[PDB]
Amino acid sequence: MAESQVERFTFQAEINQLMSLIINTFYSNKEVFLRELISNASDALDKIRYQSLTDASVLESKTELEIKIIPDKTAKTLTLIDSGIGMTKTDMVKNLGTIARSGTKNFMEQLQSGAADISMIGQFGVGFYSAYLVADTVIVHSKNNDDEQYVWESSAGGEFTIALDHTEPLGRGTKIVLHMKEDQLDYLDETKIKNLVKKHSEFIQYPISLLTIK
Ligand SMILES: [Mg+2]
Repeated sequence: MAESQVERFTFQAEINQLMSLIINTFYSNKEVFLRELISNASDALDKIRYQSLTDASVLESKTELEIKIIPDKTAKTLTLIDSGIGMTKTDMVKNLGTIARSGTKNFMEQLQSGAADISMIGQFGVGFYSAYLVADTVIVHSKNNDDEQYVWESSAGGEFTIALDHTEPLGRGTKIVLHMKEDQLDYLDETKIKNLVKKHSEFIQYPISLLTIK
């Protein structure tokens, strides 16, 4: 019998409102979700790479600096794995929903008015939540050199959980798994996702591997 300690957290009020707005509103073009996944991976890779310039030992946990993208139609998931800096448990708590972001209120105001559209979400410091444009549930597995591997999960509804993760060790970095909404499954089509990755990785300075499940 397996045992797991799970901790529940509540999203900061405006983040919760943003998630509701992202989930319960129609958006014609949701491609920004992929831009934001890749950008977060690139930022995490930069962070560990620059740390390695001043402390080479930080790469011992995983020498490669790369991104892997895995569309899986049977599972109805899109997965993106980076070997960036990773998040400790408290990093997840602080960065993935409990702490207010300066731009959340202003973004929602500009969405409501028409001053901004959904593609601009990254400019407002809340890009991560774009995953909920296309996914019902988001699962974030992460391993930072300073902590054990943890998994964050949320289907929105105002809460998320974090638990120790005993699934496939990452060595270092982050694996984000999007459980795709029925009406967004086209994003798992081989040519569609290949093109989207090309389009949204033009200036990315790390190798990307894109799988297709036969
Ligand atoms: Mg980001």
